[PDB]
Amino acid sequence: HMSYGVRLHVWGERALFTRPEMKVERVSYDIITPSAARGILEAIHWKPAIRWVVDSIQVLKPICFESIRRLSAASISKAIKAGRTDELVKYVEEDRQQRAATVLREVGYIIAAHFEMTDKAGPDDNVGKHLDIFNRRARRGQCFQAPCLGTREFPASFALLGDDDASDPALSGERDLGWMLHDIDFADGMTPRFFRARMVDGLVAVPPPQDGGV
Repeated sequence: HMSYGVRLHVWGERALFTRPEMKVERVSYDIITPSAARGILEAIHWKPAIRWVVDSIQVLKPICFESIRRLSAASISKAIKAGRTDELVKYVEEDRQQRAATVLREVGYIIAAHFEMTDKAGPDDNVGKHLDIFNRRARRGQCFQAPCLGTREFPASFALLGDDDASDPALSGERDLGWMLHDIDFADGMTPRFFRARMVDGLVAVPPPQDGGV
C-alpha cells in the first residue's frame, strides 16, 4: 500500500546540507538531499507504520553560497610578537567555535514524495489515516519537531501545495549536479549512499532505494 504523492513547499534564508567527505569544514551541497527532504516530512509526521519516499525535488531559487561564522591578522601578529601562546591557543579554540561554513543562501524547494505502509503497520494503520494526519498538519504549520534545512541552526518554513503543476535562466536546461548523498541505509540508519543528481528545468528526479545508488 502506498499513498498518492503529496507536495511540500519548503524554504529558508539559509541552508546547509553538509558534504560528508569534507569532515573538517562544513560545506553545503548545491541542493537539498533526499535524506534531508525525507527528514522534513518525518518532522511533520512519522510513525513506524510508514516510510516516506522522496520522488523528486524542484529547485525554486538560484544556487548561491555564502561564507558564514557564528581575533584576526594583526592580533596573531601581535601575540606571536608578544610571545603569547595562551592567547594563540584561545584564538585557535575561538576560531573552531565560529564553525566556519559555506551555506546556501535564500533557498526554496518543492518536495514531491509519498509514503509506503511498512511491516510495522497495525490494524489501526492505513494510508488514509496517515495521509490525513500529514495534510492536516502541514496545512496548519504544525509538526512533531521543527523541520530543518540540513542542520538544526537553520529552521525550515513550509506550506502544503495542491495537486497540480521554471522561468529562471539559472535553473533551465539539463544540468549535471554530479554526485551527492542520496540517503542513509534504512537498515543501520548510518552508512550513506550516493547518486548522480541531474536537473531538468529545476526538476531533479530522485531514484528509489533499489537502484544505481552508490
